[PDB]
Amino acid sequence: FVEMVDNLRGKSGQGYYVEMTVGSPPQTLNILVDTGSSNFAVGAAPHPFLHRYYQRQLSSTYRDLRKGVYVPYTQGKWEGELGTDLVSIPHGPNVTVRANIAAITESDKFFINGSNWEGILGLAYAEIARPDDSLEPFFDSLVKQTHVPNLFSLQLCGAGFPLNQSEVLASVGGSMIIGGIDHSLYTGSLWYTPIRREWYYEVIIVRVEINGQDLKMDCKEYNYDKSIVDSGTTNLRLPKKVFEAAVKSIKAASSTEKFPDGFWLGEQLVCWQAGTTPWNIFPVISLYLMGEVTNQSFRITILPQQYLRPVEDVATSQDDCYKFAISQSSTGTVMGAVIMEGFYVVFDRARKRIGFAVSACHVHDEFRTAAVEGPFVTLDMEDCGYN
Amino acid sequence: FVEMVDNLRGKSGQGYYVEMTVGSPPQTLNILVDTGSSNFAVGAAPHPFLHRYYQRQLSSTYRDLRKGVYVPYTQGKWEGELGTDLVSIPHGPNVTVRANIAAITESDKFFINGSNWEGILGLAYAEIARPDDSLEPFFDSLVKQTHVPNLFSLQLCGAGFPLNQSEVLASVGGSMIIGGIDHSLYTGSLWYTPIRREWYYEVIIVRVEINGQDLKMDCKEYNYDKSIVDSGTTNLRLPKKVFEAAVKSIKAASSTEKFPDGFWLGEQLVCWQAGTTPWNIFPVISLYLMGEVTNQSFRITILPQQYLRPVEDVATSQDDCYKFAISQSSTGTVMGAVIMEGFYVVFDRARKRIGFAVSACHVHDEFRTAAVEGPFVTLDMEDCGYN
Ligand SMILES: CCCCN(CCCC)C(=O)n1cc(C(=O)N[C@@H](Cc2ccccc2)[C@H](O)CNCc2cccc(OC)c2)c2ccccc21
Ligand SMILES: CCCCN(CCCC)C(=O)n1cc(C(=O)N[C@@H](Cc2ccccc2)[C@H](O)CNCc2cccc(OC)c2)c2ccccc21
Repeated sequence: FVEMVDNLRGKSGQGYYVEMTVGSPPQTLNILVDTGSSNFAVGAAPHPFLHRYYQRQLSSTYRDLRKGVYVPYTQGKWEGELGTDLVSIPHGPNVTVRANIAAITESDKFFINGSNWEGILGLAYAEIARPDDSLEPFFDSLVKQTHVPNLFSLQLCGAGFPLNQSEVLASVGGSMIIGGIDHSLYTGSLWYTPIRREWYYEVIIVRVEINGQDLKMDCKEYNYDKSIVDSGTTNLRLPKKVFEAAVKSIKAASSTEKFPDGFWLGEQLVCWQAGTTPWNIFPVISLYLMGEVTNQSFRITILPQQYLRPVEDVATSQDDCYKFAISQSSTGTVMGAVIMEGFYVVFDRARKRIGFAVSACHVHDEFRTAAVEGPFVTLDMEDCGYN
Repeated sequence: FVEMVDNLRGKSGQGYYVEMTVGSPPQTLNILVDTGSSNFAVGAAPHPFLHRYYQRQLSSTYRDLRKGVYVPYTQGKWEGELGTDLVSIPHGPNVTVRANIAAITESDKFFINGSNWEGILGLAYAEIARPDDSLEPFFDSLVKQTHVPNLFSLQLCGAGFPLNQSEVLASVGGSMIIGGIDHSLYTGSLWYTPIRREWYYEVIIVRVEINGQDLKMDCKEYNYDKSIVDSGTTNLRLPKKVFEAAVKSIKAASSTEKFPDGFWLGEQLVCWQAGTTPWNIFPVISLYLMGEVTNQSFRITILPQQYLRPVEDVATSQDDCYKFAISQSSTGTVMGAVIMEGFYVVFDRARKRIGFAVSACHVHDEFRTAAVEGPFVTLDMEDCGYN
């Protein structure tokens, strides 16, 4: 799938996007890849943060569905006007699809200045599409209309350091492989966890460790009220009780150096003299995921190089600065971009499962690496899902 | 080397021993395998803790050297009379060696009640032999007088639970392979560290981690005043300053449970309800060793299953009990039997190097194993050796 390798750009703090064309003649637009939603939507009117937008009047193939749409996310919201049009992915499969598009006319805290994207590709299922599940999501339209296999995979590549505006524009941010799996994008074995339900890409976490030490909570707490894989969110997000336990444990493991509460709240930077970030004092985090095989599970292990998010030192120093990229959630677990950056993630819709492998572009040091390991057969399991 | 596999019995707390015969006709004795000394010595007079001893007057091949010898160890001492005799290892190479033998006539806190051994095989070099370096150690005599390659390897197998008298006699304690390497005794790769100087089996430790966290001391402190591989000592022994830093870090990592001072002093047991030992709260310990290749190193990693030594309860019960098998040293680092139990150790005298690989018989759990891993290149390791 060489043609699709390196087709993504961006970073965890602002999102990863793919180039698309909409309309006739083709209007080129950069589109955020979002596994956490199901609407395909584009800026359709001038906006301070957009350098371009969808011009419906200029497309001969535009079809007006004569219907409004409102989409509130956990963060940000927009409203628009529904329609269909011809859509392609220049560095995806050689196909053109007629797909639903929400033309965004109003928005609040949705578009991000300097992110270089103008729309969003919701890759999850119809169940969570707005206004309702009759609005067929882009990926469903793609599979139905073409011969593309019903799956995709994502390699999100974090740099491990801050990238400026021109650097983000000039670098490869990863790969979206539409209709397949590329073996150059990972190392070792691909382990699969079942998609619990086809709405979000929902999964079940059966155990959590901090440096090998069991959080020791009822596994239901890890999936309260769901656990999702979500490329349109920066952080790992955890239910209140899990978050407090994880933070307490991470503070304890890294207790040789003390940090502001603002840091653990994910808002304040911590900085170290150039090169001196003490990675070794911060623990690894293992999330155990339900296996395909009964009574079986595997684990994914992430480093502080994943959960400490590199940010710019704007001061007159050469310091290396980071934000704590774990946050509290009131809507269940969210495995956001900083986690996905550790792994090659296969969204095997056909077989209703999600694959994880160590990413060929994950950030690490010579002492530790991210890992995907199994099987584990002694885990108290079965009822870890929430109802 | 099928004939030599499973030729050891014993336990870390009392020592691992091999069967030998001395004299003509052969007198069968059990002999402690000791990489930490260089004198071959046997009980040669009645002692409360010996069920058998060397009777020189019944050996037609006995030669009396008319010279006394006194050997003080870190713990225990003995005095005896020097001579030579024919020696064999029934479950070793098919050879007969004429070797020096100290006939022990007086001892103090050396022989161990219920250990089932009656002498000691010092496997280290002449430099540390008593009365002096002209008393050729057994292994040297073996190599000189036979075609046996100048190499031996040890797999010490800890049970992971306590062994009563009956069990330890009926249980296999591991393997001493004389003249080679058995590939069935380890998994993964064998990694080699240089023998710094042929006296003890002296090595150089460049870095110490507790759960991936650097102890952060100058590497000289790890090797003050030497670091040795020593099967004739139960515990990992550490220089005062390293021991204090290690214990503080082990305490911190395991702080969810609190233990008496006497536990950390290695003096008193801690007990848990049967099967509930919380392995996961205790950290792993990695020791990085100097590689053969310049500015390159590797690491060996042990579990609490190695550094917590299983012991019988003082008030017999079904509880699982352990002592902390790490002690303070004033004579440098000692990699004792509890460390060696994690690994297949190759004493490659011919190439002046020691090989480590994960032991096929090491105690672990479903979540963690002992490891031998490398290479590592970012480590500053210049004056790590002490002079
Ligand atoms: C790409 C990373 C950019 C950084 N960013 C935005 C800026 C924050 C200052 C950020 O990290 N966050 C992005 C969040 C978020 O809500 N993202 C949604 C998509 C999106 C992408 C880009 C911008 C806005 C939104 C996603 O679809 C929700 N999935 C579950 C869901 C929930 C409800 C309805 C629904 O369906 C209609 C699906 C978010 C949440 C909490 C904290 C930080 C968050
Ligand atoms: C299998 C161990 C059973 C338990 N045991 C004994 C009972 C403790 C109360 C125990 O753990 N310890 C055994 C120690 C020890 O000194 N062992 C020597 C051999 C031996 C085997 C069996 C019995 C006694 C002795 C070894 O040769 C020293 N090497 C360096 C060295 C030093 C000096 C001279 C020298 O050469 C002339 C070599 C020891 C030391 C400190 C703590 C615990 C120790």
